[PDB]
Amino acid sequence: GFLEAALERIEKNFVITDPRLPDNPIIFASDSFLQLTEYSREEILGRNARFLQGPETDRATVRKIRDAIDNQTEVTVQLINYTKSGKKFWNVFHLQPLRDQKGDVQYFIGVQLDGTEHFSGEDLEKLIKEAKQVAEEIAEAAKLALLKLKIKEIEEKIKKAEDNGDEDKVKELREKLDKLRKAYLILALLEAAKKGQIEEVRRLLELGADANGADGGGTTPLHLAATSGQLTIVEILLRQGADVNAADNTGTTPLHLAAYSGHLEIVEVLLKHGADVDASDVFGYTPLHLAAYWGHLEIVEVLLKNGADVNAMDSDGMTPLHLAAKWGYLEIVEVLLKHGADVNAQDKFGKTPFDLAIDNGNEDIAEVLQKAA
Repeated sequence: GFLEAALERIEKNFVITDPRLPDNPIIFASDSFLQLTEYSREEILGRNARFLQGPETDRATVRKIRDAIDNQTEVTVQLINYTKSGKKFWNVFHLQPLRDQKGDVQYFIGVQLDGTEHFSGEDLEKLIKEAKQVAEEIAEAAKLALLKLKIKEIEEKIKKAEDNGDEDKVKELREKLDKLRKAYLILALLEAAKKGQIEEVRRLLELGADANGADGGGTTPLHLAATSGQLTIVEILLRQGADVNAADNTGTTPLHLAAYSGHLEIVEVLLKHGADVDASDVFGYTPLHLAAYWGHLEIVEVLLKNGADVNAMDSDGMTPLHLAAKWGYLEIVEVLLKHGADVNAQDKFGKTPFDLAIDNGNEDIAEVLQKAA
C-alpha cells in the first residue's frame, strides 16, 4: 500500500479515519498512538475512535470534535482520554480533513500530543502549533502517496486500453497521466523551496517542474523561498523564468513576503529582477506597509531607494507613516518623512500619524511629527 508505507514512516501519535465508510473508522494508527493507548492494530483498525472516551472525557469537548467531523472543519482541543487498561491521559488533539482533487473529504487526520496538563499561555500555544504542523506533515505525505497510487492506476488503465486497441482512450489517459506527473513535480518543488533543499530544487527543475506552478492559494515556489530566506533558491527560480511578481489569491507577491519576513538580501534581489515595489495586496498593503509594520528599517530604506510610493494607502487609509507612528518605530518615521511622507494623511477613522503616536504614548515620535507639521 503506497498510503500505508507513507504513514508508517511518521514517528508521531496520529490516526486516519475514513468518513466515507460507515461510523468513520480508523484505517491507520501509528505505532506511537498504539504505544500511548496500549492497543494493537488488530484491536483498533476498522473501529470508531470513541473507545478513547471514558467518564472524565468532557462531553462538550467531544461535541466540538463531532461538529468538526459533521462540518468538515478543523478543531484543536485539550481533553482527558483513556488507555485500553483505563488509564487517563491529558492530550492536545487536532482534527483536520484531507480532501481529494475534487476537494471532497477523503480522510480525517487526528493528532495527539500527550502530557499537556501543565502547559499555559505561550507554551500551550506552541503545542497547538506543533499538532497542526504534524497534521500538515501527515497530509503532505498522504497527498504524495495518493498521487503515486493514481499514477499506478492510470498506467494500469493505459495498458488495458492498448490491449483493446482503444487508441483514443490511451491518448485521453496519457494526457491525464502527464497532468498527474506535472502535479507531483509542483508538489515536490513547493516543498523543496520551502524547506531550502537547493539541490532538490535544481533536480526537480531539470526533470521539468514548472517554476511558475502554484498550490490551491496561488502560492509559487518563489513565494515560499522568499518567506524562508532561501537566497540561492530565489536566484535559481528567477534564472529559470519564475514570475518575480506572481500574486497569490490574496494578491501577495514574493516582495511582500520578503519584506514581511525581514529578508533584506532577498528584497534586494527581487527588486533587481524587476519586482513591482508598489504591488498592493487585496487589503491594499504594499511591501513598504509590511516593512514599516514589522519594524524592518533597512528594508524600508531599500524600498524607498527603489521608488516605493511613500504615501500608499491600505483599504483602511493607513500610510506607512501611520503604521510606524502606531507601533513606535522612530527611525522608520524619520526615514519616511525625508522621502515625502504626508503628516496630514487621515485614515478611514480620521487619524493622522501624530494622532496614533499620541494615542499610543509614543512621545519621541509625536515630537518629530509635530516638528514636521
